[PDB]
Amino acid sequence: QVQLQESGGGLVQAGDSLKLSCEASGDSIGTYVIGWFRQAPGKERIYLATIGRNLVGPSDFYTRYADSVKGRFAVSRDNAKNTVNLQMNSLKPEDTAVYYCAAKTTTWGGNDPNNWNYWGQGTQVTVSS
Repeated sequence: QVQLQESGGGLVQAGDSLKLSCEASGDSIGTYVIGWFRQAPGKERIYLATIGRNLVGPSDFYTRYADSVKGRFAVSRDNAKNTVNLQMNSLKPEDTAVYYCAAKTTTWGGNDPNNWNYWGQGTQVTVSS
């Protein structure tokens, strides 16, 4: 149903911000719940954030964040550009990882990388100091 491709990764310095994009092709990203995950070189793939497809207010879609990033990361939705973004602020070396976005069609499962329908290729983010 959807193809996802992340982009925006690169080498950044600690303390900087980076904005990642998860662009869909083949379908509209507007009817899929989108989630962000990242995986450090030898660690397990961990959940970062999810953004619903339903408006909660005029300009805000439902949104959830994992404890390790709540307050520093912000996920946003642009259906018009078939893109969901992940704004990452005050980066630390511990944020170095390959970042992935995934898509599912239900609200359930919650925060496990186990039950997502479609996955991106991953984009590398390296935070040095």
